[PDB]
Amino acid sequence: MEAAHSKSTEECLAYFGVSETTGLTPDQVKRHLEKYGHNELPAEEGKSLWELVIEQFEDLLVRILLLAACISFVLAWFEEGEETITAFVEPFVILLILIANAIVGVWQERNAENAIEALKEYEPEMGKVYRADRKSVQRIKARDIVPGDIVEVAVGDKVPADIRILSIKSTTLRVDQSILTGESVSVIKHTEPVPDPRAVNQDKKNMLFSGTNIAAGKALGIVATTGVSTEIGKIRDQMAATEQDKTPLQQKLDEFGEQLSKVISLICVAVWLINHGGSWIRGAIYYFKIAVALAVAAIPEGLPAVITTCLALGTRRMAKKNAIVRSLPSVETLGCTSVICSDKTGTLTTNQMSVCKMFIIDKVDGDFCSLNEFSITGSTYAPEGEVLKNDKPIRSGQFDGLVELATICALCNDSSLDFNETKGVYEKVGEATETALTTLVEKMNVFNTEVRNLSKVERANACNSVIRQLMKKEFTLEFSRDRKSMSVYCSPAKSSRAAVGNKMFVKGAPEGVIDRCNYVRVGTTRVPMTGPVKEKILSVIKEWGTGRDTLRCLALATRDTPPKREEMVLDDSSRFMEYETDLTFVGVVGMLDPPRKEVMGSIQLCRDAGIRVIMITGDNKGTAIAICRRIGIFGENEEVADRAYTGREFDDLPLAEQREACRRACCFARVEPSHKSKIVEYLQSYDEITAMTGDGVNDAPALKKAEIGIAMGSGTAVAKTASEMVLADDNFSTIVAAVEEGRAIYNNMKQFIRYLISSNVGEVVCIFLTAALGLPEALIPVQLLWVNLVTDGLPATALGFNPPDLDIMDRPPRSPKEPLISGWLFFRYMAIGGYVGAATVGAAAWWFMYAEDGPGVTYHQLTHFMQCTEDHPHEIFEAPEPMTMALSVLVTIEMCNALNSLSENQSLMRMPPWVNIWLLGSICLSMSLHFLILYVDPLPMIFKLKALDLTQWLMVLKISLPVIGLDEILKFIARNYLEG
Ligand SMILES: Nc1ncnc2c1ncn2[C@@H]1O[C@H](COP(=O)(O)OP(=O)(O)O)[C@@H](O)[C@H]1O
Ligand SMILES: CC(=O)C1=C(O)N2[C@H](C1=O)[C@H]1c3c[nH]c4cccc(c34)C[C@H]1C2(C)C
Ligand SMILES: [Mg+2]
Repeated sequence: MEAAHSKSTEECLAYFGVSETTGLTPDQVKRHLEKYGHNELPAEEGKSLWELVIEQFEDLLVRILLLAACISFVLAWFEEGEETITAFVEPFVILLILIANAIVGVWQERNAENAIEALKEYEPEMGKVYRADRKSVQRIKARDIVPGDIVEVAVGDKVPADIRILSIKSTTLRVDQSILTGESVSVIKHTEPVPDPRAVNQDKKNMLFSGTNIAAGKALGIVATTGVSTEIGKIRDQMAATEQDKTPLQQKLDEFGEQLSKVISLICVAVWLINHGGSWIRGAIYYFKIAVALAVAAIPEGLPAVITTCLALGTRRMAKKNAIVRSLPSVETLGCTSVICSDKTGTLTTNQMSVCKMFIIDKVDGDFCSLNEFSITGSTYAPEGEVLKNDKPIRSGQFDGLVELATICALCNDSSLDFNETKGVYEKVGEATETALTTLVEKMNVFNTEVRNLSKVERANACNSVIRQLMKKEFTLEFSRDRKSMSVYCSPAKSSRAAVGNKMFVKGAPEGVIDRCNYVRVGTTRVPMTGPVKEKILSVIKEWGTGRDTLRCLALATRDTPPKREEMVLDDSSRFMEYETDLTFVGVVGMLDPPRKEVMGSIQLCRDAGIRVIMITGDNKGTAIAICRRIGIFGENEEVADRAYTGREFDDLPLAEQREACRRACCFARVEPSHKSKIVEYLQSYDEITAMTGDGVNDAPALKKAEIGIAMGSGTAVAKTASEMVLADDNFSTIVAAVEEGRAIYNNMKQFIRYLISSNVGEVVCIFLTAALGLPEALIPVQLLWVNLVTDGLPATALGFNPPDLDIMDRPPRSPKEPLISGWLFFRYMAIGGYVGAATVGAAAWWFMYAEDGPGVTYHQLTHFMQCTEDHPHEIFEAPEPMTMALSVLVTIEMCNALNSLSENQSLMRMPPWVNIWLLGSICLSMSLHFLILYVDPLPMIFKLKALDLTQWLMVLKISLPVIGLDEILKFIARNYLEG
């Protein structure tokens, strides 16, 4: 049953043909369970680190490296004999690596818990129903409860399903829908039908939401809906249907993979395009060495390990700045953040609400309507502060009107203060807005109660108490979005001066309350409310709220002559506004919820960063805007008409203009959680990367949709699980900082990503020469693997600690359509790639040509024959020394190219190699490995190498170093004829 809240208590039984006294017949429980299914959320879809591993190997490149491992096998020989121990490394090193590379995409690439699985921590196990086949309250497995059957909930219970309340047996009933909202304070319930068929949950006050807890009382009701069709069940169904897109990195790395696998099979047919006795088998085998060589030459097998290292090093780095980044990759996307929608309370502001202005009527004579208005001092909840009129401390109790102001402030209040012994400071107890009222009536001290001889704890609620002595609070009428007010019934006590009438003390939002006052209290007298009076009262409320004060105002009125105690139906919340009528305006208090000292700047920082900030709120559109200026969302005087909207305004627009309003929008007032999703959606229909804050399962669906969901340290459990980042301190600037860090982590990433790739293009062009010109392969797999995993590995990682630009936040957000290699940068790495493909080929065969200790046969047609079937023009071709000439050339150029990476366009002149202290330190450790694998004998025998002579080390530095020169030329040109 969908619109239960709106049907009568009798209409709900009539719909399920059930008796409140008896309950569901055991037959009905059968038909129903068949019609509506079980009261559960769909079971997990399932995962596992075996099919997760198998999901890595289907990728194109990890299919090629695995193909090369198949060929590395079909090249050696057959099944067992004896030993030439040495051999099977090339096929075992790759398969070793692949397992250790797939695995790194899991147990440090968290892909486990989802906010949808979290929603199985608020669906209960047991629930108490009254069916026909007993007489007692049979407690059953929640999973078997069904739409229609009667249910019992009592204090402490988790509500099992969505339930239209039938009768409240206890005095009152108090639910705790914190899970949904997040606002600790419980809510009163009733049984009258909420007649509006499309009422929001906040207005469904005769309903219990499966997942919620009864925080007091005890009631019975009929199950309206279960399983996926409850309100919490429907949030689950929204997050279920969310297509989670990959990051801008994971996406252009994916089309890099496709381009790389396509280029390999393009060269493996291009080598073919350029290409006595025996048989057909050695010919086939040959081309299969260069294919495998080409395989390892273009794949940067290091990348993953390097990336992960940077990400895991960034996580710990943002955690120090209070930003808890959960999803690993989120650190790169954190850099492209285009827009930020934040909540106001608690993020932009400090939720330390305090009163600091207030007024009552002074005198009214015809048109004369004068106001008597004071100011209060003190930001904290501490009773420490003073009241000043005309900017000069006055004694609050000397003004009759101020007495009433504080009377209502204390009696129409459901909160309090408490002194904390540990922290040594006061604590709020209840609602921040109300507690501020409680602190006010203290500061005021309208009766001059001795309060300086009390102690911290005793004085906190001192004056309040003295006032709770004067009047007795019988019952009270809860606030409701509907009438926007609340009131308490009060009666006299001891030798006072009240009689013939009790009093209702109303306290709500200004517009509402005032429109319900026919009388004004001027002192202790009273006079009829008039236009000129009302217009004053409003004029100032508007001033304070939409001023540079940005105050939230409360009207305070009393019903002097209230209805008889036996005249109000206290269980009909709809009639609460009627009882709150014929009121008398007493005065207005206005309070502040200060914006974080930090945020002002943080906001400016986003201005220069080119990132948009949207503020969601609860303040009225007027004060919503007024806070926006004061934090700098808008200029102090500029236009904003079509820039800020309210809940209903935005709903009154058709989709086209809603979508439109979203790229120019900056502020939303009085919104439903339902909008946050619509807004995220819209923002994306503009290819905008969106950071979005929220808490409560209510906002879980939007924290999933937003590229960056953000929760709060103090936030609800589920809300966190829904987000990708959590502010451990709740600060708005904690977002801003993380976005800059993400900006710096990606900038440094773009570098080492191109570095490790730069090598691969050179490694290939090298093996393309040793095949196109038919020489002996200057470099083999097992060597390259070491270079790409370790040799370039340490420098590439150390390139992640580069100093970030000083204008890093002074440039607009980087697009997701930005390619990491494009323009002049393509020609700069096809030169560097076309230079290494020659330098590793030059200096190596140079050992076959111009060498001293090696067989120097200049132009000995190494191209003509590597068959030696003839031996007419004349195993040293399989010598270790020449391979050691190519390898040492690579390794050294790499370390040079590492230095050529520290910046994109700054000369090594302008950008000194000794800025990145950890890039130098890495090169040092990179070379001490190149030497290690040459004279710790097991190694150079395995790599097929042998230590070069001191004359064989200078040739390298003659043919290597000149790259730093070729590079600089490209830097100062893209600097001076490619700018404008
Ligand atoms: N959709 C709405 N319609 C009317 N009043 C609302 C609505 N949403 C919120 N409010 C009121 O505005 C107040 C301020 O809300 P906000 O500034 O977002 O902080 P919070 O929502 O955490 O209270 C809320 O306490 C609530 O009383
Ligand atoms: C088995 C396993 O998990 C994996 C791997 O073993 N890898 C990556 C990979 O995902 C490969 C890869 C996919 N896409 C790209 C782009 C650029 C570079 C690489 C890759 C390297 C590949 C490798 C071998 C590191
Ligand atoms: Mg909030």
